[PDB]
Amino acid sequence: PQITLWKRPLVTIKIGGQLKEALLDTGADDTVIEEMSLPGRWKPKMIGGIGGFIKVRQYDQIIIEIAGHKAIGTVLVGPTPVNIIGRNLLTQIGATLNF
Amino acid sequence: PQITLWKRPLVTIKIGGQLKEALLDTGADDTVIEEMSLPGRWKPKMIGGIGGFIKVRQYDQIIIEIAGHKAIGTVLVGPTPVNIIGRNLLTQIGATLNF
Ligand SMILES: CCC[C@@]1(CCc2ccccc2)CC(O)=C([C@H](CC)c2cccc(NS(=O)(=O)c3ccc(C(F)(F)F)cn3)c2)C(=O)O1
Ligand SMILES: [Cl-]
Ligand SMILES: [Cl-]
Ligand SMILES: [Cl-]
Ligand code: NA
Repeated sequence: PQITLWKRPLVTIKIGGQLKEALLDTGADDTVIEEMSLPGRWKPKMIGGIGGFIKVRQYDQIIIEIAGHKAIGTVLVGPTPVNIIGRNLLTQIGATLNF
Repeated sequence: PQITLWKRPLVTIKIGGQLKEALLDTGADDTVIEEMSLPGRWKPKMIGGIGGFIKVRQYDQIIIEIAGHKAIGTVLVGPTPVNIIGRNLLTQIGATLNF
């Protein structure tokens, strides 16, 4: 689609068998999801943004469906105030900024 | 332009006659830039990001060039890891997210 930015660019995702709402965020290096269980191994990570840093769990090789488009990559899980799809997965669905 | 997301979407902005680098961030409602002098009065605001909330100074009706496009709108000044152009000015420059 072509998404205008008059409102927050929220889309439905599917991750870990669960349907969720998430924010498409061109400013985020990484994808970070509110607390949930994911299979496989993880390791701890600290990531920074406005407000400072949070500790998250880093799960690699996780498949997510974003607005109908399948991608795989690293997903971080931790106390983010909103689910965020960042550049590591936006590239895989061919997202661009256009003006 | 069409900007892909394999790297951070950094562009040149001009504010107050000074060139700066800023991040185009579709996950940001607002534009927040690092400490600098702006003209006029300011109002208080608190904004949230992934690490919690920060206090900023809100300046309205500020002239700012973004990647060669003119905008005139609200700029928040406060502690921020990078200068962020959010949706309030991305809409002024006609930006959309496409996939
Ligand atoms: C101005 C607030 C912006 C935002 C708002 C989130 C939000 C939305 C709705 C409701 C509540 C909150 C969105 C955003 O991109 C970030 C930052 C980047 C500026 C962010 C988001 C996601 C992950 C990170 N960490 S990171 O390691 O992937 C990373 C670190 C640094 C930068 C850098 F470019 F900003 F420097 C980009 N990415 C940061 C953030 O902290 O909050
Ligand atoms: Cl769960
Ligand atoms: Cl990845
Ligand atoms: Cl504005
Ligand atoms: Na894994």
